[PDB]
Formats: sequence, C-alpha cells, structure tokens
Amino acid sequence: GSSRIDALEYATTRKKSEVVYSGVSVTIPTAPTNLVSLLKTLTPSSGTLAPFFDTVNNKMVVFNENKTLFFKLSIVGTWPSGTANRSMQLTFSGSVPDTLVSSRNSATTTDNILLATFFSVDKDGFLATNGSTLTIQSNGASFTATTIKIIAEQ
Amino acid sequence: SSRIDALEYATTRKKSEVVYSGVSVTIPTAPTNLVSLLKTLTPSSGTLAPFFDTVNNKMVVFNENKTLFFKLSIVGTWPSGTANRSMQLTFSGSVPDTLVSSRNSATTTDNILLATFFSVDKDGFLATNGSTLTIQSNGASFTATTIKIIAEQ
Amino acid sequence: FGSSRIDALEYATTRKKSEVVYSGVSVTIPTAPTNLVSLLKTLTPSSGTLAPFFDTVNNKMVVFNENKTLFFKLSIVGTWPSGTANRSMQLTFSGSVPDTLVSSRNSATTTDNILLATFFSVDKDGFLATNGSTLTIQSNGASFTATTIKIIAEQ
Ligand SMILES: N[C@@H](CCC(=O)O)C(=O)O
Ligand SMILES: N[C@@H](CCC(=O)O)C(=O)O
Ligand SMILES: N[C@@H](CCC(=O)O)C(=O)O
Repeated sequence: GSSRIDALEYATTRKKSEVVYSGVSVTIPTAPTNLVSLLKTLTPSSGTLAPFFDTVNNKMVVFNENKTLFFKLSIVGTWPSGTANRSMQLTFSGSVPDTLVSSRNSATTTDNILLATFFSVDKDGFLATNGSTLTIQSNGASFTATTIKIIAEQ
Repeated sequence: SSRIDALEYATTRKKSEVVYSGVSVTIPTAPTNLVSLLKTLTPSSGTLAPFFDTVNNKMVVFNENKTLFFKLSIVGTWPSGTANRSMQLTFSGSVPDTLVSSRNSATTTDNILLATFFSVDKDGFLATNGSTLTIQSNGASFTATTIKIIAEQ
Repeated sequence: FGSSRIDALEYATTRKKSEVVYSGVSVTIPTAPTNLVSLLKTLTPSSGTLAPFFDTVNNKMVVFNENKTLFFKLSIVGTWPSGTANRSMQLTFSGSVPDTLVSSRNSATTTDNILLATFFSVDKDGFLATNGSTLTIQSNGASFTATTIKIIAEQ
C-alpha cells in the first residue's frame, strides 16, 4: 500500500496561493478590470501569485484533479465619502460564468469587502483546460484599496 | 488494505453538478420549491441524482460526517428598470438557513452566485430528512437563462 | 505497513467542529461593535458546545494548529423593527488582514433572516493558530433581535 499511501498524502495536502498586499493604494475602477493584471503590478508583502494565478495569461489556473478549489478575496479600502449605494463584483469565466456581488447601501458605513466561493474542478474539465479570467468591478464609484488578501487553494 | 480502501472512499468527492442551458425559467416573487422547478427542465449536463431527490423535491445527503458544499450560479435578469432586488434561497433544517443576494441601482449585473455549506452529521437532521430548498425573487420576478447547481460531499 | 501514516491520514480526514444551536432565545445585536463570543456565552445552548472553537475565557474563535482550512457559518433567525428598509448584518474577524462580512438588504426583501459563511486558510504556527480571532458583530440600520442562532466552526 506504499504508493497508495503516498497518493492519499498528496490528496490531503492543501496547495495554496495566499497573497497579501499591504500598504498599497490600488484603484478598482467602475469599468471591468482583469484582477490578475491589476494585482501583478504590485509587489506582495507575502505569498506568491504562482501557482494559482497565471501572470502570462492573466487568469486563475487550477490543478487537473477532482479536488475543489476554495477562493477568498478580502479587501480593505474605501469608496469616496458620501457614496450611498455601492457594490464590488467579481466574475469568473467558466462553462457557466459565476458573478460574485457584495452590495451595500447607506445603512452600512464600512467599505471593507469579503468575497468567498468555491469551484468544483473536474479532471480535464473546463477550468482545468482553460483557466478562468477574473474580472473585478467597483459599482457606484471607484474604490481605493489599501490592503488586499487573495487566496486560492486546492 | 481495508484502511487504505476506506481512505480512498473518504477522500473521493461525490457530486451532483447540473447545468440547464438556453432556458427561460420564471422565478416568481412567491416562494417556489427549487427541485420542483428544476425537474421540469432537461439538463444540458449532469444529473440531479444523487443529491437532488425528485420524488420528495428536496436535497438529500449521504449519512456521513462529511460536509456538503453547495453552489447555485444563475445567469438571468430581473426586468429592465428594476432597482432594489434580491434573490433568496432557504434550506429547511434543524435551524433553517436563508441565503440572500441583494443589490440596488448601483449594480447593473443581474447574475447570481449563492454558495454555502452544510455540516452534515451522521444520523442528524439533514441525513434523516433532507432539506427543502425554497427560492424566491424579491422586488420583481426573475428570468433565469442559464442555471448551474452543485451539491458535493 | 505504514500504520502511523494511516493513523495520520485518518486524523487529517476527520472533521473537528463546534456546532451550537440556541433555540427560543432573545438576543439583541446592537448597532455598536459587539464581541460575538461574549454575547453568546451567557446563553444556555439548546444543543452543542462552544468549545473547542469558541473560547469563552478570551472571547475568541480559536483553531487547531494544523495546515487545514476552517469553515465557518452563522445562521440567524430574527428581526429588525417593522419598517426598517436599508439594513445589514456585519461580522468582522481579526487576523493578519481582518475579514469583514456584510449581508445587506433593502426594501425589496421582506425576510430578516441571515446566513454568513466563509473560510479561513489556517497555517500551522501562523497568525490564527497563535492568536485566534476576535469576532465582532454589528447590526446596521437598527437593533436586531435574534430568536434562533446556529454557529459552526469546523476544521
Ligand atoms: N466542474 C467545472 C466547475 C464548476 C464550478 O463552477 O464549480 C469545471 O471543472 O470547470
Ligand atoms: N449538523 C446539521 C447541519 C448543520 C448545518 O446547517 O450546517 C445536520 O446534520 O443536519
Ligand atoms: N493563513 C492565515 C489565515 C488566512 C485567511 O484569512 O484565510 C492564518 O493562518 O492566520
């Protein structure tokens, strides 16, 4: 059972890109923006875009395995003073595209954002074959981010 | 090795991943049983079984201490001109869970992504009873044109 | 062969959790920042236990020192006062970078029930493993009165 134990150890070992950008000043505009293209201009405070964020094709990529990928994006920042209705959205291309939206209104005063989801990657499936283009967009006004934490794990 | 066989089972994902393409599905402002709604459609890929029970119109789970991950991705629209709007999805359970994706005038897109998990216990409420999923559009009716639903455990 | 490695794999694939249900309660979530563990710990659970993931001495969520992700869910049945239009529930987790969850709604939505779910990619010997997380909850728009609460952390 030696080889099968090796395989199980691999199967139960988390693979991850956990990248933190601290003390930055990054504009997330109201026009759609490729998130990998935006981030790769910055120097991480810790972590690396590789292996989950491909800086050649500007996409999230996955391991070709029947193992689900968990994704989280935590953004510290602000919209302009007085911005009432506002949201942050993030779309992932795929066989069916997924659009995350975090909306708020005047009742909420914090502007910090937390988006989380998962992708049920199939071997030789769409994500494994093509990757995913991540398109971020701020709604209501432009957003200025000062800390960004992005995680993809599988 | 029985223990290695078991570990391979334990670490193998079980899933329903069902896609409905090119449809025009009304999600009304009144509560609607989601499994009942979907089973009137023909998947472009995947199968409702084993996680979506079309006899009792509910989500069902394996009787295992293994968490179920759920995602509903909808490409669709609220009517042109709709400002305040939301999509909600309730799961029955010992304590019912109500997911809400709300938005307002600031957001143009009407596409929806609801993701959550259920910490299934052996012999617990979900394993025993399953969960009725009740979907409802708020602010106006909604029309779904692509639906992707995933339950995995 | 490989007995210890198999033991370790069985441990790695065994979910550890706190799942606490508070049924038939009346809990005010005010408009000011409020420590969530402090708020819950005086309530007698209907089922489950706050320990080990919710530490009632330091009022923090705490984690096992393992390279294993923690999944978190908070399900709340309750209400804002009648007529409350714009409203949200906010939950912040301290961390190297704090995470701020918001569930907002407006006049279009009648239900006041709330579901917040997320995960934390715990690293062995990392920030959460060493410090835990202070969970701070706040109701926006008006005070919220919770009557059923289900809280889960698993790793
Ligand atoms: N199974 C799809 C992903 C489904 C999802 O969006 O989670 C793929 O491998 O591309
Ligand atoms: N432990 C509950 C589910 C808890 C949850 O909603 O995640 C059950 O087995 O029914
Ligand atoms: N890796 C971080 C947690 C990252 C997260 O917020 O998920 C820690 O161990 O504290």
